[PDB]
Parts: sequence; structure tokens; C-alpha cells
Amino acid sequence: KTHVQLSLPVLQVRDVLVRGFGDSVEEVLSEARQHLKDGTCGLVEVEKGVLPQLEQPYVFIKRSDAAPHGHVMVELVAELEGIQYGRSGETLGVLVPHVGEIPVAYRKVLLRK
Repeated sequence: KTHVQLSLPVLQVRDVLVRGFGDSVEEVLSEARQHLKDGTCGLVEVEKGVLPQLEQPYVFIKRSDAAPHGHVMVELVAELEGIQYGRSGETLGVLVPHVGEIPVAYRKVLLRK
């Protein structure tokens, strides 16, 4: 399928044990896609002071359309030293590995895969 319905656990930034997916734009987009497919991806909601607590390159989920079965359509945009790789809508949050942190909520997304 071109799109996959996912429910992403929303994590508090101070709980996150693994604070990024890797060391290049291409690696983090790769790893984020694999974790999204394997159900091992968390979402951190971006506010003042969140991003400096996480590791670059960042992977964002961004709204790609203006929501089938409650799932907001999103795509992946990566960021390194203030340059973004991809073009999309508003940020729903930053993706991180999920290694068993307790979530505060779930964000239903339809991921363009």
C-alpha cells in the first residue's frame, strides 16, 4: 500500500532513551521508515526547548493534506543544521525510536510510504 494507518505513541522528551535515528539525513529517514513499519517509532510534540534535547539530524512528520478514519495524512521531512530535505505542511512532531517508554497519548497518522 502507498499509505499505512499507524497509531504513534507520544513520548515526553525527558523520557526518551534514544534521541535520534542516526548520523546522516539519508540514515535517519531510512531508520524512521523502518521503525514506522516495525511499530517501534515514537512521536515527540515540538515546543520551546524540545529540539535542543534531541539529536540531529531530526525527522519530522508533517501534515500532507487537509483525515481518513481519524488518521491525519503525513509525510517525513528531515532537518540538519537548519536545512530540510522535503517540503510539506505543519509539523505534528519529531520521530524517535520507541524502546518501551510509557506514552502520554497516541497520534493517529496515515503515512505516505
